[PDB]
Amino acid sequence: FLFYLDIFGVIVFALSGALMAGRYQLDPFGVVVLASVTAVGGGTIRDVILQTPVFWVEKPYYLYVILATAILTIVLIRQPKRIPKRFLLIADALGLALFAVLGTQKALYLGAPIPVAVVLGTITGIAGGMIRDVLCNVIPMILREEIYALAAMLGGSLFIILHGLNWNDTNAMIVSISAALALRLAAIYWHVSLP
Amino acid sequence: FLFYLDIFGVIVFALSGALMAGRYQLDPFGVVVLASVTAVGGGTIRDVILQTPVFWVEKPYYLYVILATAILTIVLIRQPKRIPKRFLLIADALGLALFAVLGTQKALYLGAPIPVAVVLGTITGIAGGMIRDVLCNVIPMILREEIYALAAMLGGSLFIILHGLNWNDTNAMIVSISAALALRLAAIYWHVSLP
Amino acid sequence: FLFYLDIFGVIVFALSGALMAGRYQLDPFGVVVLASVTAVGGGTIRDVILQTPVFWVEKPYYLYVILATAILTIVLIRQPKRIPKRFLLIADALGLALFAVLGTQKALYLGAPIPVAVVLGTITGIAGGMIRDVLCNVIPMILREEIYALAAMLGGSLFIILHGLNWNDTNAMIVSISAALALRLAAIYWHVSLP
Repeated sequence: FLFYLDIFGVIVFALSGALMAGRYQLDPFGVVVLASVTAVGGGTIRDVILQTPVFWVEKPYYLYVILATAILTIVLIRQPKRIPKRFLLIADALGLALFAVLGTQKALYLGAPIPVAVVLGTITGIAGGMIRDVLCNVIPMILREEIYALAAMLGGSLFIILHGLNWNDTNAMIVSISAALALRLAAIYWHVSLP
Repeated sequence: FLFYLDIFGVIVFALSGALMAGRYQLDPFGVVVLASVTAVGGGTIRDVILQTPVFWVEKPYYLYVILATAILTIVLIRQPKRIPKRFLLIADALGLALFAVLGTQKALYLGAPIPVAVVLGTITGIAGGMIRDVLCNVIPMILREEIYALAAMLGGSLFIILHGLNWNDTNAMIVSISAALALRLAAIYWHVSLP
Repeated sequence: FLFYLDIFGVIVFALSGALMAGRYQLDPFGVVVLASVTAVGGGTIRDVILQTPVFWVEKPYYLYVILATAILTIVLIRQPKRIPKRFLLIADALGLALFAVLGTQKALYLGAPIPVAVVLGTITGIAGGMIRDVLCNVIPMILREEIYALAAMLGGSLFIILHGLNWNDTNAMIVSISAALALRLAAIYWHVSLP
């Protein structure tokens, strides 16, 4: 289960970085770099702060997952410059809800306290997109009007509450990922903003 | 003593990040993120390079300190968009002088050599503001005309000299923080620049 | 041999950062900061991810090497604002080819797998320039039309192939650095781009 959620979150963040590079008409190598930065960005910061081995260093198959996602994005998509902005936000939304819960879960079971685990979950979910946006000189997600970081904090905090209610990790994460994803997708499809 | 200087430097850097978010009319969650990035930014890089536990991971009360400073900045201040720029510089100035000395002191007593300890002190003082400025697409402090990094290098180097003269840490840091703060505040109140 | 290649790559990356600061007419302290960020940027990320001591923390003479390169750039060059852009690219090109091979070699002999070692080599070669470019609000190298990251991936991958063919490290790195440097210099002197 966890094995499949990590790969899916990595493919998803690599897809958002690969699409972002397609807007700039970059060559395939620039696409792989921008896709790799978004895929591992939040995870590397999370593992380093936790003093634990980095996930793609400990398991090199993540790198082949990123390269495969970037290469498929290059060949399967004709004109990436005219790609709609909704597909980029939906991509960043999936990895945001996933890694916000997985990051909190991984930190909690590594000994991190409750508030530290939630913070490390939000870092895993938003840091990869923040580095991607500053490299392309684009306004980061947290500075836009739509709800963003609230969805990340919601996923990690809901996992802690369900974990405290003695739910198993599988049911606690599924509800936490769905609640974080529903709030972010609603803020994208309906442009919901907070004052 | 050290316990109170760390909290004050964290409140101060969190205040500068919270005020910066107020200029962009961000929601409370975007304010907490930008305040947290500035508060822990330099400290996290310092502890990671030192291969020591991160301060807010080892002591979660720093996170509650950041959240309390960010929330108070949201409710106690009416219109943050029209806030004067002097209060932002004074905020960044306090955390700059504090963490430049505390970072050097923490590194030196963890086994870091003299030049490494001073470099780690300047990193602790300026890195948090650098990440805050690039996220908001604002020119970083080091690229502006007023004296900035010199005040950081001055605080850490003065601590080493006073420590070599067999001053206790309390008196060595108080003079080092004041000398670094006086130079930066003078460069803000009188716009002093270096050719 | 390795001792001389590390110093040369550090001097070279510190030179590119010092020249970049000269365009903005920064004071000497802002020059040292920007030169230090470019010199250690890729190396610090490489060592941190590898859970190994940072090179300039373990050996403080790198810091004196950076400060000496930055100071010499300040005094030996009259007008740095009118410095040609070719000298900046050639500077970043030398450190790119060097650290892409040295980073892969250092990671491989520290236990990192083949794909992890190559990724860590490319990170060591491009991360320092990426941080330098975003601080100055300049378009990063990977977003430009000329060949860049391909030269970094080429140096690290060629080292692995020659290492697999039972070449000693000295001959494997010399060919790997030259092949990566020739591709990048050709893309600078002739403005070669990839579609």
